[PDB]
Amino acid sequence: MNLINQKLFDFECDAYHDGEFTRVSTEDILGKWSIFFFYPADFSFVCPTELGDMQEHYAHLQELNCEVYSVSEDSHYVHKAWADATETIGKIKYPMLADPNGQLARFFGVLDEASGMAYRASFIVSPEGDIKSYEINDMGIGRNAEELVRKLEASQFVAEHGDKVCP
Amino acid sequence: MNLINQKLFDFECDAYHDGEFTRVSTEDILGKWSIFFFYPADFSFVCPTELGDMQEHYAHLQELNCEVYSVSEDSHYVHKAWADATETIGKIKYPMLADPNGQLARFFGVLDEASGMAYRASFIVSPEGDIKSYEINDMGIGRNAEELVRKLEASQFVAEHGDKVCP
Amino acid sequence: MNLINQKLFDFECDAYHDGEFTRVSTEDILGKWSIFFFYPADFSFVCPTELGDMQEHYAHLQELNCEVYSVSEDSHYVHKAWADATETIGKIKYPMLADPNGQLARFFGVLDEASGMAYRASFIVSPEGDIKSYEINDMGIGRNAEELVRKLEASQFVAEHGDKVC
Amino acid sequence: MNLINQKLFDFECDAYHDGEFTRVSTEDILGKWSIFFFYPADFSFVCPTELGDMQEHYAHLQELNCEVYSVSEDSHYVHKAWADATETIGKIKYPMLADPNGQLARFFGVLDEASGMAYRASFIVSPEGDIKSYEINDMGIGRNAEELVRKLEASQFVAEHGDKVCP
Amino acid sequence: MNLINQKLFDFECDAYHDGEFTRVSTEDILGKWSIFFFYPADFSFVCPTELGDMQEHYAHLQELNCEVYSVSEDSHYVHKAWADATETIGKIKYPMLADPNGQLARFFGVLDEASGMAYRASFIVSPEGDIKSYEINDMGIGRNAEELVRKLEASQFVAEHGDKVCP
Amino acid sequence: MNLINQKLFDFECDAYHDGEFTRVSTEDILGKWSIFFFYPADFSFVCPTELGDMQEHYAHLQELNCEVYSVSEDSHYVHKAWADATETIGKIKYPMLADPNGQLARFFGVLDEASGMAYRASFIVSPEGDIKSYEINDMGIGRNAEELVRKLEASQFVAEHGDKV
Amino acid sequence: MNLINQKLFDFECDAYHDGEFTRVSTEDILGKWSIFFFYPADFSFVCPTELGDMQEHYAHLQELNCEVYSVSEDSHYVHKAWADATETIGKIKYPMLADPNGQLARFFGVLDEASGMAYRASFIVSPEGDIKSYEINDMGIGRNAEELVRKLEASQFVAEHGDKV
Amino acid sequence: MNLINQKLFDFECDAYHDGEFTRVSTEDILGKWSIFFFYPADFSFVCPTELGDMQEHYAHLQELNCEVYSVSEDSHYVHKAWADATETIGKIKYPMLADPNGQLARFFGVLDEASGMAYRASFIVSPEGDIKSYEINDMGIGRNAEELVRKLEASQFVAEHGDKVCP
Amino acid sequence: MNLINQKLFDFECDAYHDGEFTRVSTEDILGKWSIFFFYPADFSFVCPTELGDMQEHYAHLQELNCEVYSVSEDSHYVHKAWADATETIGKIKYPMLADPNGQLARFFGVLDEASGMAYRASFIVSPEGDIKSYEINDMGIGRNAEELVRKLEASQFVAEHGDKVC
Amino acid sequence: MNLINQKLFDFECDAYHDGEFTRVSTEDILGKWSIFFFYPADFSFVCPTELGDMQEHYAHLQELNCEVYSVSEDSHYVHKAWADATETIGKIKYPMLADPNGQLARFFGVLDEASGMAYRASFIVSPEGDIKSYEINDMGIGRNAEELVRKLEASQFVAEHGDKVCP
Repeated sequence: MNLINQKLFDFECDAYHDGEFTRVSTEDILGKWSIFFFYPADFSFVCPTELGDMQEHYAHLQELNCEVYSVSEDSHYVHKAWADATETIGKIKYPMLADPNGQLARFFGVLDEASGMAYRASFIVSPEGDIKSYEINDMGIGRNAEELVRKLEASQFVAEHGDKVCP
Repeated sequence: MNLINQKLFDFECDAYHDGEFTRVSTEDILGKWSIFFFYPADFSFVCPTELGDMQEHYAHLQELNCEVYSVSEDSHYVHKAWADATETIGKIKYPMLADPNGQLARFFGVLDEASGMAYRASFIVSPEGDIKSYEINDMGIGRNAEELVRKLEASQFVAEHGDKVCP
Repeated sequence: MNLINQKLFDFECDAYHDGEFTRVSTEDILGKWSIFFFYPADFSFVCPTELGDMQEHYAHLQELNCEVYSVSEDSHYVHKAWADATETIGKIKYPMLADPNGQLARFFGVLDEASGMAYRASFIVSPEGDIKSYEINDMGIGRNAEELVRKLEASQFVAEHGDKVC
Repeated sequence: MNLINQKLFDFECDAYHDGEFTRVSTEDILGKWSIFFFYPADFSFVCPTELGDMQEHYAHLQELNCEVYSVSEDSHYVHKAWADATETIGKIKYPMLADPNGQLARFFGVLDEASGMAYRASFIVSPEGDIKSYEINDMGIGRNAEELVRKLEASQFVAEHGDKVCP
Repeated sequence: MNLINQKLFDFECDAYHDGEFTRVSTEDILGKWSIFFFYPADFSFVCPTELGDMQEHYAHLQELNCEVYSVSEDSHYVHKAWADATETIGKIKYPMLADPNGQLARFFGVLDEASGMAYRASFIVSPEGDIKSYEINDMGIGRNAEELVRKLEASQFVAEHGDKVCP
Repeated sequence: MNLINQKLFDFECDAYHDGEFTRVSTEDILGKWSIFFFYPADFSFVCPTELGDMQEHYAHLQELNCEVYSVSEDSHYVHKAWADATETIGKIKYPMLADPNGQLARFFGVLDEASGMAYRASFIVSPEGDIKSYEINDMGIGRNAEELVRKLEASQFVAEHGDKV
Repeated sequence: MNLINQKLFDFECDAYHDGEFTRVSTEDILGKWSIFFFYPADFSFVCPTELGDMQEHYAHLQELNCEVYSVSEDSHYVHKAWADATETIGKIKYPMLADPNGQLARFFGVLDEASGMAYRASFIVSPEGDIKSYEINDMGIGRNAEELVRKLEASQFVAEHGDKV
Repeated sequence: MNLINQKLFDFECDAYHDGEFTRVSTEDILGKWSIFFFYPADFSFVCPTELGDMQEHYAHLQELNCEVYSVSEDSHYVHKAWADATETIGKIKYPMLADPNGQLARFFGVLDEASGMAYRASFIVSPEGDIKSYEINDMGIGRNAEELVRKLEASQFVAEHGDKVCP
Repeated sequence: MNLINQKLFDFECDAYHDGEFTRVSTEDILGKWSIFFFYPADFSFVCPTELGDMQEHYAHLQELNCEVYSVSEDSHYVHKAWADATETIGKIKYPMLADPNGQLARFFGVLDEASGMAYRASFIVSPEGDIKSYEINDMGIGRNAEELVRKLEASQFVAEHGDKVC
Repeated sequence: MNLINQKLFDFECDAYHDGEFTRVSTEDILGKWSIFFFYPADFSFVCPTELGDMQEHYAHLQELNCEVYSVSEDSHYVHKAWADATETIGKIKYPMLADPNGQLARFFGVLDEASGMAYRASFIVSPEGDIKSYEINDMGIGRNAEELVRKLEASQFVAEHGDKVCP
């Protein structure tokens, strides 16, 4: 009942990336580290703050050879309008994945079947596609981007050196 | 494999109606005739024209004791923004049902599991909750509101008089 | 649950077509646009007007490269008799499929098991056999032949200009 | 795999009887002897001399307390038109049952699934409902009405004669 | 439920034929037309007029290239003894198949499991082995040998000029 | 699958008994010792010898409070015919049960499915319905009535005498 | 469940045979007529009489090309002990098969699950392995060796003489 | 797989006890401590020193309120004969349970299905019927009666002062 | 697949708590906020710092009406020994649950069957027993006790002001 | 339901052996006699005199070509700490296997699922891998190392002596 050391399934979906639409697949994720950033709904109040704080640390994540994929059950059409409507989302340089069919949310197991929306979940995945650490929060419980960056550095530190030791 | 004379299941969902949110359920539909108007996606190009033409005939449908429920796999949050963004949607006086979990689309059987979006489907339902006639079109094949009004009048004509005859 | 982008199954079928019996199969239907016009029963009062309306629009559908196939649970024998009895049916030029098996009605999912008669349903099908746009009416609710033509014109337009790119 | 001494299932069907449509059920059939006369198709290029032959002896069967029920997969609508077209069926006085849903044909096990038409089958049923003797022929192999009358007369002969019948 | 156009299964069985015992198989039946004449019991208090009546028409059935096969759940020992006891059975020239294991009666669906005896049934079968027409009568309801000949002639003339009646 | 100390199942069947047809049921058999004497077919060569040899010991079996029931897959009509056609069979006084539906043969597990004929099997059964001792022989292997009478006496002796050495 | 004309299954087992232990298998039994003589328990009262009565007819059975195999759920160790403890059992010359695992009793369907003891059952088996004729008796019902010898002679007579009347 | 703290199933069986036959049941075993001493065969060429050795310690086991139950797949007839043949078995005063039906051996899981004999196994059981400790040895691997007594004393002193070692 | 808004199952459990053995059950856990702090193994180098960090924040979590429950697959005997051996563990005031059954690890879905050891996971649970917010780290990736406190503070805030109405 | 003459399944586990961690597998175990010594828990308030008693006789077992493998559900980490804490385990020279995932305990069927701890169980296994004799005790019922040595000595005695052993 956990996804630690589980490979990403084969998938393809629409995305929104720097003012235009693209098609992201499993092949595009391999090679770099990756953070899947699930969130409940577009045109919401709490979500923009979480996405906006992930943008601030996106350059630092880029520096650590890590891509960011924000995921919602909204379509790629809706993401574009959300970027136009709110300046916080317009500042987002990372790719915003669309998941209307729910393949991702169901694979990662973060879909609320009643609401039809993804939980506030985050997943750190290695370049080989293995899930290394993750977090699930219920709606209303906001996240901390700094901690999410720390986990990635911590996991990269263990990936490079086989035998970790305390100071 | 058809829904003629099938009762509506018990359900409850969020809606967008005259600039504010409400909760529509199966009880709210009973008593009047009803047209469920499924469409693929908000912030789209073809959809507004179909919804805008349903608005033009909404007063005439109101006159025939019939409510209109537009359905999409988008959230009620997204419908509000779509009304603000585009004047055609802002003119819509009828309730726009949200179906992110897909309960409606799956019940009526109009969900494309690949796309995660509803087909261009329309359903005419009697006041007792029985499905009387319906239409499913694939994406890109637009609808005609006039024909959809004709079917409702035609079905109401048969509902009132038990033995129909040709001229 | 819906039938969109489902291909026609393999089937053979007896039909009355323009004063003569023939055998239609899936191969004869493929290669050109198809309209499947289901209707409840021969020798009824409400059916003739629908089938007649399609014949008025049939020559136009021939130009649009589309064949019409009327279908009901009656035998082919009954179609010939119905054509001889009434002028409306007698002028029908398109083929009249017979489905006493219910194989078509059941495939299209449009049979009323209680009555053993098909609903007033219309299916638009592409040359590849893919079901593209349809409607299902209860008994008593008639159809509008002009709408079928507009839907076929519309669904053809999309097929030419892939996925509504215009 | 035979129906001897099997009671009729409770059913209801439309019928053309004496220039008018009437519903027939087991209630109506029970209490009197009954012949169920199945045949392939109305408006057949094959001459319906079988139905005519049953009419010739129908008065005989009336006086033996036996009603005749012809059955095919055609509708009651098709029966009426057949009577109006040909004099042979026009003179039919016994009820003509319609079995478009296969209800009766399937119960008796006389439906050819491939053509959707009943075989040339005759069943003699008692007032109590028990099937006493029957006959099943392929399409093209015609029947003899006088033979059916003989079987009825014979089955009645035994029906009365309980005692001193190889007890 | 319906044995029309069903091929004869593979079997062998004992039989009494014109004073001696033989072994009849499915192979021996194919090539000519065949009438399977089932009956309930040898040494029956009910005089076997049915069997004697078939004998009167046997010479005629031979000229129509058809063999007669009487069938009963009695043994072949009993068939011979029954012929030696009564003239009617002593004049029988067609083979009398014994079915103590019930393989024929069960295949044709004519066995009464309670009594362990065959119903008064008659099956007409083609040279290819296809069952073309049949009748099943309750115990005590006699048959008409003439009518079986009529059915065979009808079946044969349809076989001679099949699928070409009224161009 | 030894079938010993299994109770006789509930049934009814037709029989030919001393120039008359009768309906024998389980309740008629119960209350007294019984021997079910299965045989393959009426109007055969070996069967009458065996059945005749049982009739010679029938009066003794009756004195020992035991009834005989001969059983085959032939009907009761055939039993009557075989009785007044053959002298040996006409002399028999015990009930000749018919088993055309094969209920007795199947329950005793003595039916040859190929033939649809019972094997040459003899079953001793107590008054309580309990199957006590039996034999099953192939076709062509004749039986000995004396031996069967001996086995009844042994069964009855054991029934009465408990704690015997 | 009549078991006639069923072939003997493939097995091996221990046995005590004339003052010595042996391993008997199916292949040793095949090629000649055989009688499997089941009995409930060693060191009992009725069993030795029956086994002794078989030894009196063993030389004849041997002349008729038939071997006897007595069988019980007792081990081969117990057979040896019973042989040199009892005079009747010491005199026996045929193989005494042991069936502690119950494979023979279960296959012949002759095991009483309550006791874990075989019934008094005798099975005649042809050289080809085919079970031809048998009897199954309850505990306390003794057998007759003469009758069993007669049934062998009958079985052998039928085997040779085809189309006999 | 593990019989620790499993209650004795309900059973009755024959047994040899000090010159006479008795009937031992589960009821008779409860109330006192119990040792079930399984062994492969009576009249074994392997001298039954194991059984004789248990007898030497029997008087001691009686004073510890424990009964000894030797178990074997041999009958009770054989138990008596084996006692009359050899002094070691003739000096046995504890009951010798016969298990020809294998119910005990199968329950304890000690039967060798191939040979049909019990392994050299010993089970210690409480007055409540709970299996407290046991051993299972292959054929040819002998046992030590002293060590079984040690196990019982250990089990009893734990039972006397249970769940209160080192407060 | 996730465990959000799933109630604690009924269970009993041995624990070492502040220099003494006790028996914790579901009833003792309910009625106040719970943090379940899973960790791989006693007598390891990476675990002490995490458990020690929680003890530093434990008094603050007591004020917030939240109890901490450390869990691993070790026995209760091993927890006492680990407390005696190292000072970091010796100062632990919160109860240390033992899970040699794996009943907790399996319920929380956080056991590594290969190693038979729990992942570095933290579960926040409400007084009603509903799981509210959690995280699952692979072996080797440590945690931040401050974040757990912020999440508990955050999840409590929502619980007071129903469904984020502020 | 017993393990006599069952081969060890192929496995691998961590172990504390002679002041260091080493992996152990069937490869390492095969080729020599083996004793698997299961015990409930490290750091038990119960004195581990059993492990000490095995060490006292370990040199004896070394010279009989037999390695000792102690097993519990504790980790290898816990074994090392137990050796550093108490002198009794500090003197242990034989390998101490760790079974935190229950792999070994479940195979031998000696795991108490309710406590998650192995019973006081001892298994004697041959160089070929076959389990020759074993012992299972409840918690609290202690063992005797000298008895285990005796069983090994006995099982080896038979192992060599193939011929003239009740063949």
